[PDB]
Amino acid sequence: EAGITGTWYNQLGSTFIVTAGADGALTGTYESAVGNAESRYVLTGRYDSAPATDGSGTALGWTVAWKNNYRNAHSATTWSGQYVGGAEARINTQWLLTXGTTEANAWKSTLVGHDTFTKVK
Amino acid sequence: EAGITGTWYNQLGSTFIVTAGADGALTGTYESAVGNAESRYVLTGRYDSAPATDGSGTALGWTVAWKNNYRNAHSATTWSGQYVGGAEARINTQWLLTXGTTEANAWKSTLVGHDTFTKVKP
Ligand SMILES: O=C(O)CCCC[C@@H]1SC[C@@H]2NC(=O)N[C@@H]21
Ligand SMILES: O=C(O)CCCC[C@@H]1SC[C@@H]2NC(=O)N[C@@H]21
Repeated sequence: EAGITGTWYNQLGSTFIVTAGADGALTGTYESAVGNAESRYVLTGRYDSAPATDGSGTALGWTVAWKNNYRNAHSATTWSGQYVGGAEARINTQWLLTXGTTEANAWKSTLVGHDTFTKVK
Repeated sequence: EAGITGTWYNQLGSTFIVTAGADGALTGTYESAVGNAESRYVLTGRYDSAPATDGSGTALGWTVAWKNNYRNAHSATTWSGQYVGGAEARINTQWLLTXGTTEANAWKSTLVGHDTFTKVKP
């Protein structure tokens, strides 16, 4: 899926590089502009490979665990969202970032936010 | 890693079958007991393959897009959470289910909830 496949940036200046496979897979790398992160992290996810043709977005999501060969934040973010095609293509998401915690600190394990991604072209 | 790998069930009786690669990959299938869903769906995700040394949980997350050979709900769920090992291992998660919508209806595109998984068969 050519629509989704490519390089994307969000409002924070973070970079998402993705390939959308015919079987519904998302694969690529994510670089965050912020937080306890440096360089590129592996991402994996899924997308609706037979969307409605109806002026609806394409549902998708992906996960980054924030461990690479440079740093380990002991945390993972999932972005859940939809892809909106056309000339000014966007991925509108909400996200959940969970950090590994003790049982006593589990109530404060999870941040929530929203990122909007613009495709670079 | 052996602890996350296995067959889990949540409070709804959904079945989450997963394998944790040495490297950080999660790969498996998900069968939901509820919603616009039947049979198994492909899932992939990631987890911290070197968790902290202080008895913290293991951060992890995965996605399912709700299309398989039977059905397509035009929606995707991501679970974000942590694995907590020991005697009664648990994966405690919060999730976001986004349905494809018009931009008009984008405000009402995303459900949020919370699932807890154990390896006890319903
Ligand atoms: O600090 C961490 O634990 C890891 C980096 C987190 C960066 C987050 S993920 C959601 C939000 N979107 C971004 O592009 N960066 C932040
Ligand atoms: O109805 C849909 O669009 C697809 C199925 C959604 C099932 C959800 S995912 C979150 C929650 N946890 C489950 O095990 N089932 C529901």
